[PDB]
Amino acid sequence: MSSIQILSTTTIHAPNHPNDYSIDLTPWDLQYLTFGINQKGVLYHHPPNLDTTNQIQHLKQSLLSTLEYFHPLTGRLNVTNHEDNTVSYSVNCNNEGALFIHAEAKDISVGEILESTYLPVILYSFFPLNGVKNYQGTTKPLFAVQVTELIDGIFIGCAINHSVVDGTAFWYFINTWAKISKGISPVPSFKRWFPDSVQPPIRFQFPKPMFERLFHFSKENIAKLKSKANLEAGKTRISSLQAVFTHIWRAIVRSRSVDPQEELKFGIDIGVRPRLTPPRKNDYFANAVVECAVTMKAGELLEDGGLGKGAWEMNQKIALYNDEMVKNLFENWSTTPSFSFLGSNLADSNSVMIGSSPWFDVYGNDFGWGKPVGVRNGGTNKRNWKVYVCAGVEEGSMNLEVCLPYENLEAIGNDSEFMDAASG
Ligand SMILES: [Mg+2]
Ligand SMILES: [Mg+2]
Repeated sequence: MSSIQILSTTTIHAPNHPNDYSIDLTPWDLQYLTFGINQKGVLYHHPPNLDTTNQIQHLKQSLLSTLEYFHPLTGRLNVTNHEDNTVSYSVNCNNEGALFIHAEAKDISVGEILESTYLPVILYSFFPLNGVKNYQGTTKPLFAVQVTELIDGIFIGCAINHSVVDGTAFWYFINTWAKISKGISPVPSFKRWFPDSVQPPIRFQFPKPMFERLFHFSKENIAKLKSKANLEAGKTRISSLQAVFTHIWRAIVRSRSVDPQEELKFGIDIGVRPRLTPPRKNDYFANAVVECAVTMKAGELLEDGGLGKGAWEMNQKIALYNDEMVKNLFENWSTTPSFSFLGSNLADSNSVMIGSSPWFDVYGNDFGWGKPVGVRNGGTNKRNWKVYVCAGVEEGSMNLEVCLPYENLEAIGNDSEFMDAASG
């Protein structure tokens, strides 16, 4: 039986922190107040020859210098009640503190995590601040790192309040922390983007078991799926990612053996950084993401050519999200607030959600002992019928974390059509 023990829990602060100051939140941040905390982690193998002397200490000290540039990670959220029955939220850069947890897991190895068909559930215990919802950030920490020691490696799992960063900002922080630990770079910015049509203090009103399998998509197989989708749909602008999304969508829906006339939903995150008044990079340390939903009937998706039809439907639905579509969602949010909710582990669902991105630099995170051999999103926001996409080790490849009931994943694993362009 895999188990985990906490070796030490300590509070950490940003060094050379100024006086207290506040940061205002956009609806991109506020929409996640009901969501679990954002969680991402990286797995490292320790070959017998590797020298890991002083590792935990160098990881912590390099983390302290990284926090010098990310003051909000040690603050707390600040809710301001309004006599309007409404609320507003800010980030108070407190230097109040973040968590640094040193832990150890027994009877679980790097190799087991890599080779097991289904993720050992103990790995979810590698992430700190589990279960926490993001509105609890007024008193609970906004940031925590857990370094868990395995018999043949370590796992570094982070948790950052999802109303503070999205995944793009999240992996920018990890990238930076790993740069510093290896042996500076431009300075990010937490100042939020506001159109002049909205005054910052935004006010609003408030409110079967899961298995996980990792399916690999080689560079070559992605190009195959991109071609097939464009060919079948008679198009050229169906992206690599849209073709993968539709390929896994077909496998999941096939495994449900549902009715061909069933109305389906496929939810995607739309990075909106290349649509701001001045464009920004992952240097923009905040949320800049909108949720879009692609609709389709099950028979349309599963019929021959449905790879092309589903992908083109994704293509066209995304295309609707230009600068003016996003600007109006932003300003209309106060009026009609939208929130990401968790829900629980349904035995069956017409909706599939996908998150993360293959453009995150997930393997370029050498702390001084090597690049990671694995990447995982945390378990707090994982439910059945959710998928997370990251790049794989191989250049141009992708890995899909697919969270579903055991028998669905088994079916998908036996699906001749799906496994023709996927392994694992
Ligand atoms: Mg836990
Ligand atoms: Mg990449």
